[PDB]
Amino acid sequence: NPMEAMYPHIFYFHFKNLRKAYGRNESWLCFTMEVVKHHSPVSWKRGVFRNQVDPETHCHAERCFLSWFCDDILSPNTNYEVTWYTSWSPCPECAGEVAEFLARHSNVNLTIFTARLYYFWDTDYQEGLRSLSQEGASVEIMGYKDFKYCWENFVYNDDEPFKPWKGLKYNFLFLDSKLQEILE
Amino acid sequence: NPMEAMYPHIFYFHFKNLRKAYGRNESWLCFTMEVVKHHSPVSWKRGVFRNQVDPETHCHAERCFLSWFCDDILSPNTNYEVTWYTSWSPCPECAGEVAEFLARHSNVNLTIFTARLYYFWDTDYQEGLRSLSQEGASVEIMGYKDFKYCWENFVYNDDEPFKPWKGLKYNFLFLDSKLQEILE
Amino acid sequence: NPMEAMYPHIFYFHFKNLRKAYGRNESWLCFTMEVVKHHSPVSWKRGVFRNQVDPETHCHAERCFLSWFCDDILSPNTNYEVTWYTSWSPCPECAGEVAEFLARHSNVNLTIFTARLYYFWDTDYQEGLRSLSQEGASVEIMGYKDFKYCWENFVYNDDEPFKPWKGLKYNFLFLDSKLQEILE
Amino acid sequence: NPMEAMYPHIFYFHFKNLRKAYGRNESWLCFTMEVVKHHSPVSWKRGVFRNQVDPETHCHAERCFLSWFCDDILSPNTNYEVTWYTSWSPCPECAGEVAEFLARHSNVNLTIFTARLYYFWDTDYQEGLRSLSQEGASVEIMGYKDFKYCWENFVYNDDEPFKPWKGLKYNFLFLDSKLQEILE
Amino acid sequence: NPMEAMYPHIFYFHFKNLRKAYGRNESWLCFTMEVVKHHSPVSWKRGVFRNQVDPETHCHAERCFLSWFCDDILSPNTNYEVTWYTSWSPCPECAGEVAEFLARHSNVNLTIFTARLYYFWDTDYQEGLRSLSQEGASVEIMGYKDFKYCWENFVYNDDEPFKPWKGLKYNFLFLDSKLQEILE
Amino acid sequence: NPMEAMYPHIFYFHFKNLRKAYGRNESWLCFTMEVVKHHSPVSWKRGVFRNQVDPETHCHAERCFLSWFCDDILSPNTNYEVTWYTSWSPCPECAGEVAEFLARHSNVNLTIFTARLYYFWDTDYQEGLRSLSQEGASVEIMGYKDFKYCWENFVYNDDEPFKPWKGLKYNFLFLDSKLQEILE
Amino acid sequence: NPMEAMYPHIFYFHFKNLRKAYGRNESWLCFTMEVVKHHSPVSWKRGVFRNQVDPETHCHAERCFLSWFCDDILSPNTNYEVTWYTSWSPCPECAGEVAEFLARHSNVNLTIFTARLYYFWDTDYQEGLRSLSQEGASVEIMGYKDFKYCWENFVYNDDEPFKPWKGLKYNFLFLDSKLQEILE
Amino acid sequence: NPMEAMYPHIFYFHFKNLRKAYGRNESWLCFTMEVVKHHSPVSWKRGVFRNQVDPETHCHAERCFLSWFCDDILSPNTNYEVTWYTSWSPCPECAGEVAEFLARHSNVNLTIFTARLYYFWDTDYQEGLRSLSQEGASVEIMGYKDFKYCWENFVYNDDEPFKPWKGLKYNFLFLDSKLQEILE
DNA sequence: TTTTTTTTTT
DNA sequence: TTTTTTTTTT
Ligand SMILES: [Zn+2]
Ligand SMILES: [Zn+2]
Ligand SMILES: [Zn+2]
Ligand SMILES: [Zn+2]
Repeated sequence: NPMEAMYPHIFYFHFKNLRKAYGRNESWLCFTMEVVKHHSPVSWKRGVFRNQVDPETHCHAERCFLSWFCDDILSPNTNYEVTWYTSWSPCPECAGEVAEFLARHSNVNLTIFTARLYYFWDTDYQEGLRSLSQEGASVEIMGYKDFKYCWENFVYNDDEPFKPWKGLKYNFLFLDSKLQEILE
Repeated sequence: NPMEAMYPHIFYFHFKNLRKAYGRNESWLCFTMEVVKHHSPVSWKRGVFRNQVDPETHCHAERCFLSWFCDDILSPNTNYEVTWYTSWSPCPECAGEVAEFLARHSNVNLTIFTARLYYFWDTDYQEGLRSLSQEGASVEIMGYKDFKYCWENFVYNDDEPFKPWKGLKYNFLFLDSKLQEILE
Repeated sequence: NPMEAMYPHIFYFHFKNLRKAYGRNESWLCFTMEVVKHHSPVSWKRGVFRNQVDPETHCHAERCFLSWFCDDILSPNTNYEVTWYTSWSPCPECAGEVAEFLARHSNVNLTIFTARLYYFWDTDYQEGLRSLSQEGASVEIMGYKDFKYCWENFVYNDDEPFKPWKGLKYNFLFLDSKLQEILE
Repeated sequence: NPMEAMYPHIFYFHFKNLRKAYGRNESWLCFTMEVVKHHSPVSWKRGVFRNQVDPETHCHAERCFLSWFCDDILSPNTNYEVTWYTSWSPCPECAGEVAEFLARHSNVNLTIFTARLYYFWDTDYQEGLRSLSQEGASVEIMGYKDFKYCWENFVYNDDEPFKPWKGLKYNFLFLDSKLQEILE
Repeated sequence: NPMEAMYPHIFYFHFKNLRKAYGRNESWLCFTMEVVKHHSPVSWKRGVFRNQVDPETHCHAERCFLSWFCDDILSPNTNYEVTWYTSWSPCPECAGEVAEFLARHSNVNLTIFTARLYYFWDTDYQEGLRSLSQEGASVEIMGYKDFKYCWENFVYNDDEPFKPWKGLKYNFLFLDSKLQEILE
Repeated sequence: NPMEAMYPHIFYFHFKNLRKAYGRNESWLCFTMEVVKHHSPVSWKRGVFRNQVDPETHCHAERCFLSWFCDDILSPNTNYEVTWYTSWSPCPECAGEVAEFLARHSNVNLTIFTARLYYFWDTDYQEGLRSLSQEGASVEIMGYKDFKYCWENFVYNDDEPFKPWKGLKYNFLFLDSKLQEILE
Repeated sequence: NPMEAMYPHIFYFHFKNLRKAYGRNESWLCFTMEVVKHHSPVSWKRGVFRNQVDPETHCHAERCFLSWFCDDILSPNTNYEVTWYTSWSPCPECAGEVAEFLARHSNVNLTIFTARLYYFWDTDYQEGLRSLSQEGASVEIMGYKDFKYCWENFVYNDDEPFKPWKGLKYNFLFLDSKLQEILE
Repeated sequence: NPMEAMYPHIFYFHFKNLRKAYGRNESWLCFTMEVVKHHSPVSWKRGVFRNQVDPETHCHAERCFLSWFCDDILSPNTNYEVTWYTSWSPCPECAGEVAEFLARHSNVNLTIFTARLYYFWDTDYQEGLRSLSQEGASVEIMGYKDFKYCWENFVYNDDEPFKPWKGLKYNFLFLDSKLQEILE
């Protein structure tokens, strides 16, 4: 960890936007970096993060990524532009913590695509999610478009084409509508 | 270790006999024993073995079966009918590590059925994979008939039809001829 | 430098206004001048500029045009009508490096038409790209009409129809709105 | 150099198997590495090599790759399995030189796919090509299958699907037949 | 006649608002009544009507509803809230046959929602379909909202989600404008 | 009747080769004629036949078609070449009766494709089916190929592409194998 | 004649919307009828008409169809709804003559799709084309959509998919724009 | 009649050896003669024959060649090497009409190569097509090699490569076996 | 995939 | 793409 590829099921079992469908007690994060040292080349970085369960360093993926990014990368005076493809979305208290990283780290920009939502009625979630988009970080909901790109590059697809499910395009509409309301 | 079966999704993945199958950082060993103490009912011994990548004993799944069958089982003066179903062909130091085993334990007869072959161009694999079928064992490629077997006895198929995958017979044949070239 | 035109294949590539357009490690600047010494025929000045990544002068294509137009051309007391067609939006230190130029050389009027925008989230780009159209210049996104122009005057099209590409108008619009957001 | 992606035309202008069609005075090589340190992880390496023209270090791609592989990589006691997708095939005297690298470097295995052939009547070519397959290195001719995989991974495709030409499947047949005769 | 509901498969078929929809040799009429005798509980009356093509009474589904509502129901001095859901727009001799009905039975208020329009170019349809909404009725095209209604109250949906079909809203809109052109 | 098109479900509910899957108490026949009057043009004829249930003229489709073909068509001295796409195959005693029509009617040739089989152990069926192929009439089993052509031309498809099911390609294999044995 | 299918080339040589591209001295018409006898079934009729060159009965397809429709069909009191897919459009004096047929024949409605235009500057053409749409007959320009349906049903396609050309989608735009101006 | 060659588009159409090839209401006969008067230079005679469907002589292309070769050519006491290339297999009354010809004109040797077979189930075709190759002629199916020949000698290919079509060899083989079954 | 394309249709 | 599928057809 961080591993660079989800096994075909790990993707389906944890990336299906099935709201009231109980079956996800963890969260996965897929990303793509973008290093830009003012007057120097531009390199890429991609991978996958899972929630930890060992003695220490719990982190719900979102956090686990911030750790990896701080003491490992985070180059002085250089810019960054990361993209996320989270599954069990920034948790009620995570979304807020992430929005405060982009705070004391202006050299980094972020774009977040998510499959589900830790409920759209929870206060903490409305807080951290609204405050996240206030710090300049576009938060959208994975549609058929995003699930394809996410399956083709972060899954040991064995060269198999993405196969959509019943409800995808719907739950997108419903998840997007209920987000565009909280993200007003 | 020794667990009794593999979940459905786990099987179809680590057992797909592909050439480009990238993502299998572990080999799986399945088996059916057949104990004949001569003066009792013919008993058996099923099971499955995931490999190892932890602190103690970094056994390549094949190495862990010998340790389990050496002291827990193996009754002096009793013929054994062992049948494997390895996903990842026997590794270099393992192909010989088993040939030396089969050598001393004459009462043990073996016949292996692999799904994929580990770098068939290499010598060290051909050395072991050769002297191995030269002992009394028999190395063979899993065809449709064999895979079917596993989906019935070594997986929690939940009473479900096999359903192969494009290029099973094709990959099978090519793998067989590439083996029969070496195995001589 | 200053070459007169781009080969067909070279144009369609470095000029495709895409969002994910990865592979453009150089910016291209096209232009049409219009010299009016007031008491003579209205002359012009065409051309194209590839950037630099060699030993001497690491000018970002935009920096090399100022050096070429500073001493070789530019006749004191003569209005200039400059029109660019940059593939890669003006870089941070260049957006301002040109605003300070346009400042002193009042007789020089400019209007830029970019194909793609260089990290619009960043501040340093918005600083320059703002004070630039605040000088007397005008930054704008290349639409279908503009691209067409180039394929006629800055490329060895060999007498051939334009033929856009999927997502030209779409990418165009989104890029325009993202610019009009900053440009204020 | 070695760069990691060919611009769309560089691919078409140099990878089209148009025998008597004069228009290729250079050669390109696309590859994929495969590091295997006995009991350690397995990393990948991909890129592109072009013929040099600078003062020294000429090399026709084939050679340029051997240089890069020697003093840079080539890890002691570790194995390697490279694959090539050459354009202007191993030159009359290169094919032979490559076959002699695989000689004093048994830890490395090779597979070569090519678009055209430096003529199939040239002695030196029959020598080096026959001697190349003698050192254990399968040399085949790119078909529609190979050109697709080669275009989708080594070309700034801008996410565009491979588009085949008139003669591809034919010249394959003719190039493969005239190779299976020399590679008897 | 009057049956209470349509099987799932039957609905999606005879109700697909298509332009080329060929194969509907029968019209279906669905309805919800709302009886208000003023001095009693507000009751209702559901139902569905298949047309006719048998020996006696060749009523076009619409003609059969009037016969059923004329003597079996219709209590003098009681307001009626009728709502139809015809698949096939009211036929020529039917559009007027209903306008003359609505005329005399003033206590009857109606509002129709059709799925498809029967040859809108013809006059005889426009004559009826005009004087019909000029009586107190109201002819309208079934949009997504209305179709949904039916899949809930007039079909044995077996507790299942609606799931429209490509070109529902598209065909809907075009049909609406083609109606609003006539209906004037 | 004979109608010229099956409603989408009538096709699925009656053309699915689900052996022990009880749910087909009737039979449907889809066909294509071919008139050839020695030295005259060549016209076509297509349609669909369902089993009758009225007072008289029962016939299980197979028969209903022979009736229609006798007193209606069957032109003297002219040839015919019909093709069938039957669902609930020639019944134990029908297959035989059909084989005896081709007897006293040599001017007619036949080709039969079927979805299921009225069991392959029934004597009468082995009789009539073996005797049917003896009279020159190729009897095969609908595969994915046949179901597509059969769905695209004999079903009010509303311009929708054929959508295959779970078991199709399998039951074909099993039905074809068990037929090639009886049709020895 | 009227034949019911164009040979693959006859379609390409005469249905390509290549304005100034000289190579069409004749005209072809593809159609689909629609009989509707008030309270009777609804039958279809399709075919192809070519310009005559024999001694008499010249007619430029458009006319040849009116002849066939008059003394042959044209049933009293019954309605009709025809559709055209003309190639060398209603000639300057034909378009007008067609518009006057729809005059003394109100029971017939028409929809015309065309590939090219007998020039959009010719008076007679502006007359007959404007007067044609005045008599209630929608005249549009074949796009990719129309050419597909037209190729799949009126051409001996040998089961081959429609293959579009260079300029189709463009000339449509240009032909549609220059028509929406005259059809104001 | 006798014309020297077929236009490109005409060939590929009437010569496509398909099973469902519907649309060929005419047969084409190609041929190469080889006159040997024994005491002169070996001359030849090329040509092509379209069938007939006009007032006088309704010859089926094959019947018209006999009339042309009976009086215009055919010099008593001179061996003839005739080779046909019929698109449509010899018709019933023609297969025998030629067998009776070959019978009397012994000095005439023939060998036919057909593209498609006319209703091979029929008897009258087998009668002729049998006694025909029993005379000294030889009926055979056009494979890839033969078709190629025609595209070189009987068509205005305008110096262009053959380019077969999907299912040429496949249809070829099946047609050959179906012929070899009869031809016995 | 629960309702509609983004410039010149290999 | 110059002639033919490799196990259970979202
Ligand atoms: Zn720089
Ligand atoms: Zn190890
Ligand atoms: Zn005739
Ligand atoms: Zn009626």
